[PDB]
Amino acid sequence: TKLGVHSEAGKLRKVMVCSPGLAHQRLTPSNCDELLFDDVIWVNQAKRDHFDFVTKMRERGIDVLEMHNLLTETIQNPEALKWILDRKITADSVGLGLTSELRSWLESLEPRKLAEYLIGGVAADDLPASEGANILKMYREYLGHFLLPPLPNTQFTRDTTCWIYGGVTLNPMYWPARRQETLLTTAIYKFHPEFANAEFEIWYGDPDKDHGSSTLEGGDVMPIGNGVVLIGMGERSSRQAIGQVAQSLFAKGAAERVIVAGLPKAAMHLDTVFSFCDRDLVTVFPEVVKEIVPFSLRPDPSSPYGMNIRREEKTFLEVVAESLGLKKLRVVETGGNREQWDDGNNVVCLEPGVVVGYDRNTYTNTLLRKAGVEVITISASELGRGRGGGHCMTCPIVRDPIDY
Amino acid sequence: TKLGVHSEAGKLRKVMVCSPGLAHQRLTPSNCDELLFDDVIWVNQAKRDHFDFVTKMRERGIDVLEMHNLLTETIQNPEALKWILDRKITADSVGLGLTSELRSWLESLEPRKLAEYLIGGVAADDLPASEGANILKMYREYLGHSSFLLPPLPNTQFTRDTTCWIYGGVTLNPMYWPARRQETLLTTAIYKFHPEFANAEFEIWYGDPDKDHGSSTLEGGDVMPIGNGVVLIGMGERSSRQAIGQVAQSLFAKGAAERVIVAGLPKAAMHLDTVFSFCDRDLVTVFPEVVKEIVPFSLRPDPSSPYGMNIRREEKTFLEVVAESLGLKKLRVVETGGNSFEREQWDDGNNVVCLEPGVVVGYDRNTYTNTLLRKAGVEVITISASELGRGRGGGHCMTCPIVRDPID
Amino acid sequence: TKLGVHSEAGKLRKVMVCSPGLAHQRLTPSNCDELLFDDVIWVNQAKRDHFDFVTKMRERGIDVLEMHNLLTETIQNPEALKWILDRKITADSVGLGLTSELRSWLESLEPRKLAEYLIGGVAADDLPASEGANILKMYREYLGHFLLPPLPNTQFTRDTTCWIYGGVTLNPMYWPARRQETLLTTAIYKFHPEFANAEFEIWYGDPDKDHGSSTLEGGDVMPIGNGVVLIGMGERSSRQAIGQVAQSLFAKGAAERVIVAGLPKAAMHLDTVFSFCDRDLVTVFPEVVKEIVPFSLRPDPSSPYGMNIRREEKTFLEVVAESLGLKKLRVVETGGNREQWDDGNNVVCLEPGVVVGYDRNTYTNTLLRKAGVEVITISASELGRGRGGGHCMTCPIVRDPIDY
Amino acid sequence: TKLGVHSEAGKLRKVMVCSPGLAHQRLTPSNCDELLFDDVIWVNQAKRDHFDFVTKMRERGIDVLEMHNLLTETIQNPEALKWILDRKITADSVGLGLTSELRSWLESLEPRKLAEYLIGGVAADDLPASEGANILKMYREYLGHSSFLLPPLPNTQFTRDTTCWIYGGVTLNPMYWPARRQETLLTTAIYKFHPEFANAEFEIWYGDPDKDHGSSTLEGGDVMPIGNGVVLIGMGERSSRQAIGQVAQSLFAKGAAERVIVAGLPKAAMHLDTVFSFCDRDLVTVFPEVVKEIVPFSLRPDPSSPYGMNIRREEKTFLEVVAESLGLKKLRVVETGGNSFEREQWDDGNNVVCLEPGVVVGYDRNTYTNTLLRKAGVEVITISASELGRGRGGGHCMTCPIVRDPID
Repeated sequence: TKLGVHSEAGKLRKVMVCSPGLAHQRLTPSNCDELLFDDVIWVNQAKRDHFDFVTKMRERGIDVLEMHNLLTETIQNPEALKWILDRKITADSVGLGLTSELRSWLESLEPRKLAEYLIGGVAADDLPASEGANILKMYREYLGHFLLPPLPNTQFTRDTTCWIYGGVTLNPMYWPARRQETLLTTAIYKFHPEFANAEFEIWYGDPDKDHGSSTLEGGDVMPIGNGVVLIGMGERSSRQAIGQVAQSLFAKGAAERVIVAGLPKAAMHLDTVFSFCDRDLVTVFPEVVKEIVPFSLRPDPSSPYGMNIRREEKTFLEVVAESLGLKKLRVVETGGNREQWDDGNNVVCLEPGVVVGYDRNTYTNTLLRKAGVEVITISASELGRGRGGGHCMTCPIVRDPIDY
Repeated sequence: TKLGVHSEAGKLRKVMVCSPGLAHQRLTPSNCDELLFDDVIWVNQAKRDHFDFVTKMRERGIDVLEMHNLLTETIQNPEALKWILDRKITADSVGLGLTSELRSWLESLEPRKLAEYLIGGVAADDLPASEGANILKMYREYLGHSSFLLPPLPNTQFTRDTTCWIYGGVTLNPMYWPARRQETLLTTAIYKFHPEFANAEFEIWYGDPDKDHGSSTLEGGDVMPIGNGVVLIGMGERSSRQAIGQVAQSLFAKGAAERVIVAGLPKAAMHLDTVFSFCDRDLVTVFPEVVKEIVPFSLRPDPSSPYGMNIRREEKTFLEVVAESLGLKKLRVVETGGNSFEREQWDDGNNVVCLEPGVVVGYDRNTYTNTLLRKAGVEVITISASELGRGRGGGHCMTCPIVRDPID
Repeated sequence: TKLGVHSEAGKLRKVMVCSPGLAHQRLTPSNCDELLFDDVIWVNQAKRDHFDFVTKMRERGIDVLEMHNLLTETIQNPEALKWILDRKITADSVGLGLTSELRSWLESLEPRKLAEYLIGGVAADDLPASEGANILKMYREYLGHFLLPPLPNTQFTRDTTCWIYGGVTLNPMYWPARRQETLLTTAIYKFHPEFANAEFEIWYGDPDKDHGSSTLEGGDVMPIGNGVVLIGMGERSSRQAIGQVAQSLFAKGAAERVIVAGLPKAAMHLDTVFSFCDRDLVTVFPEVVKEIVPFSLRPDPSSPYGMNIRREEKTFLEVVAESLGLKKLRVVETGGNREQWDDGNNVVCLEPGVVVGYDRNTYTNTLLRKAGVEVITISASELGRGRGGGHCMTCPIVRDPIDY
Repeated sequence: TKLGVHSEAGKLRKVMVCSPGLAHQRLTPSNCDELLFDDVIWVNQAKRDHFDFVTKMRERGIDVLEMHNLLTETIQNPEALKWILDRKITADSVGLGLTSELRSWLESLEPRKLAEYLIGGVAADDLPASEGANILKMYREYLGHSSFLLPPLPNTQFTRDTTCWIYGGVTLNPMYWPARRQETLLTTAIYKFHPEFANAEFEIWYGDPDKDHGSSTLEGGDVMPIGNGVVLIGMGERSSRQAIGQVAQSLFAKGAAERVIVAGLPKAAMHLDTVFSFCDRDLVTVFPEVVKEIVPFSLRPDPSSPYGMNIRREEKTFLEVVAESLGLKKLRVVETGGNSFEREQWDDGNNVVCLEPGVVVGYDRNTYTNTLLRKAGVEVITISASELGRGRGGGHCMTCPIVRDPID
């Protein structure tokens, strides 16, 4: 069937993931912050753990797309490579004296190796002996100063693109360095076979424009069903983006309502404090969720900009309940800073009441089980060494609707 | 005389500064960091000190242009306002439901008031009452969201940051923080439509507000046309190799320079003018800790190269290199800053701005360095640092030389 | 009359202050944090500003005691010097190979110079040529590593000792390095003429004991009158200290009630968010004060520990109002992160409606004036370059009561 | 055999470790920092890995003492419990209105449970209901105050920190953070009343829980009795000259050492064992960046001195000095850590604990360093670092050698 995500809990048929790899190999305690990644991880173990995650979904018949594979195949079309390289390798990003050598060398590589470098970055050392490479090597040695920076956050495929019903967003990331990730995913959606001939809409976003203060991040976006879309507004998703995203969905009739979850204020996305596990069940970080201010945004013909907004009176949990035609949501609280502390938010639902979470979250997983949910677990030693879990590491593409 | 800056110590004939103002009135201990500014300052007092600074240069014959004055004049030209608002007010910057009412209110303001708002930002409260404006207030009240439709630009006070005149050409610098590009947009509008500039002859070496410069960044404090065909450019956290190379290549292309000395700063973000400053023909202040570690690189034009230049690491200290580049046996050097060290109190006397050889404007508080500067032969005019130097300020950061005579 | 502080707004007759000096001269951007001081200041200007502050109170007949003078005179009694030096110079603080030279040299100095070193610290460089001094000089040069550390916070005389009615507390400071300040002030209260023969009680504290988790800081303590004492409980004043302080005051009948202002949670003392200006007027940082939880602590004969505690129902501002027999307090709000922002809290009251504040706080000072208060101002360029104002820089010793 | 540690690589005969436990169950992202611990760990898994660590040493004949076991045994002695509670429960530490009920509840517990609480802390909730306990809950609820009557001591896991056996004598270290002195109090109680110790012969070189040590601080990770009469002691943010001098003077007074090499760490707090570790007679791991900058100082006893010792800065590298002090031409060296640098992934293999010459216990994750250690001749037994090494851990920090044979 047609590409599209119709809820948070419906049967998952196709999802995109990206395994840890070269990017993470380039991590050092000293370059972590600038690479916008929490810490250094045991790469090979992380790979085995991500593989076990991938294997567990596949064994239940889910089609799991891995970003490195998709990129490797996209890149085999001369036009797609050209499209990425034209944007990725310029004087402004690489430098005058390196664009030509860097591109010639990249272009000579085998498909899979080239894809690993596009995601894992390129160091002066990878280049064949050259003056340019040499000057860079000097700045590193003499000044402590990558031609192409590694993109360790690709592992979190939820961040950069969002499938909302019969369409996708190409999210204008908060940190400029992360726009490199949205660039490669866009190349995939543009040129790859799984996408090029498939019907779907591009609701918002474009790697070729600036967006300025308009920013959107995957963790904040959820098409919950019933023509509704939840979008968290906080440190990473701005009102400027959300409005344009809503106007676009409305203009095409793709949605009836967009519920803006206003987060109070440490950057956090909606999915790190709120997640679905079943038709009427959710985990929650009580501390934030009870302070969320819900705003309803609806299509309005008598308005210049074509929509109107209303702050909702009830709590966010009541607003979401009613929007799904539910009397109330069953809620499992987690996080908070009872053997020990744990934060079981951010699990990824495979189908109603079937979830994948982390092994460490024993208390919370026990509550989810007691609440009727089957919890499949994977190791978090390296994958969840910092932020995000299953939800963060998956980008749903085809997920069936649920109901009223 | 033709626009252009030909040294660091020559006679300053014309300069741009910008007085602290509405932008600073909006500072708060909690929005400080996000507005890239060190701390809340007493604005009315800052203004009085800024005016004393301006008055002390003007009194000496120097033409001193106030950015607020220039901008108020500029925006009286309809095409220039439009050019500015087309780029500053959009659905991406302001939101779909605020663009028209905000643009209409601005265009209905008196020139002076309009210019104060362009530099000082616009809060939801400043608009005439309305639906769109009420929701922003609600975001600020119920969520604690910043209420600025148009963010304030308190850093405008440091006119040195966004544009550098290098020998009769200027650079419209691509700042490190995207927010600060809003300053360059306004300074560029002035250089473009204002009488003092639109009709003058000069080159635009590098830069452009309509383009995204990616990883190519350049900040004023790092640029120094020391003369004798040479240009010093610091390379550290704020000025990247990617920018420096294109600036040089552009300068070489028109023969405006013979050499670019890349001052390689090791590693807290700091510009060259923050640890190194000229006071006279052969005299400089220095923060030893950083300077003794700067790695120098000579960048010269070279026809036998695909990209037109060559680069050579220098084996002698950065100080010996600057010396040799200016035809001197040795630079006289005054040490300052230290965070450790002989003397009554710690102080940092770097960043004075030179008015003429041996005449400098400095801060009243740096009593030690100021007297070591006097003993070394310099007349030091002082201004109050209580508010202006409440952080990384300095007379050098607060001035953008437009016309400065050469030396020798 | 007898030493003692009977309110926050009564006529101030005797106060102790301490001018900026050698301690501040030893400040560098790199040693500020470890010296527990906010920033480097223009010492000579700070001195002129502190002098202008001192002069303004004296001109209104207030007896202003300056710590350097008191110390200089105390130190002229052989027994007082010995008492301080025995505690200040030990193997554990100075090192085995330096105690003897350091003490001999200090002991040879003239009274005033010796007092300046006891407060301003001693550097290896001040010592006469020696091997010891030399090894220290080596560690500084070769390793970036003061014999006696400077005490730049002495300028804030309110921090270390508190006069509560007919007695004083010798506060067990939070940061161990600051206990050096309480040591010198205790020597003054013990041996100096102004204190040695004066009648007063030592309610709590002792520089010769440990106190562990018991900590108290001046900014949190206020004897407001009517037998009541307000004591803020937050990051710097602990329940362990407050209880012992209350039990002592009760045991001597020095107070009828102690109102614990419970501060929510960046360390803050009560006086930085709450201050008196007149019999019924106070400035306030609304953000904190409205969240303060008031607890009343009273003498109770039927209890093992001799007191009982009750959380109060009403706001803290209503609780304080009633405890003074006032219908309500008039309140001037300030701070908050209207030309510009300012935080006018922490002014020091000289008499009802007569206050000393900082020149920069124009908005707030204007409100205080409109509220009937005469505001004398001093420069804050260096004195209030960071925390505290007039209140923080004064330690009241004799202040008359006010009324019902 | 007599208690005492005579080298870093000799055969380990007896060691103390402490398993993660209740203390860690109380960790939270917001109380982490205040409890001086890097992050929240999965406690049950940490315990399983700790046990694998313990089991791997025991299986080799090593007597491994578990601090929880030792403490449970100790407190069965009435005089030892009293000694401990007299010092741990007071009006200053717990508050006037909680001392008696808290002391009574503790004394009513079963030994094992009591010991878990002494190391793991006590929350208001653990007490039988009462007035005093309810007010603490109220402080925690209405004010967000920590609810710990007795703070937890998650750092107990690093038995290396609080006490060092140096040649048949031990140091009861005065920690940098006052909170951590509560660990030393408990370890001292064990060394004092426990059978394995009360009756053994050994010296107490330095330290004492009943005294305030002012600015004199010493941390385990900095101490290393490398043998041949020599002792290495790192001097940086955690071990001060004031302590080091008295430790040396005490060692010299009884002739337990001929020399103390002060390893001067430049300048993030770090102990010597964190950047430098022995693996064999002549082999050490090293974090170059720090090691190449350590300034060595030799401290020898000297009768012609008022304070009994002399100090001399060494002109050769710290590595050449350690070499010469052990009768070697050169130490074989394996580099690790770097935060920059040739190899598949970054790792830091410092802090392995040696069981015998060339036999070491390390972490599974440090694959690069581990194989460079094997190529250099070392058998590397590995344990899981997911929870235990979730920060500054390491096998060396997790062991407090009691009996270790000399080498040569």
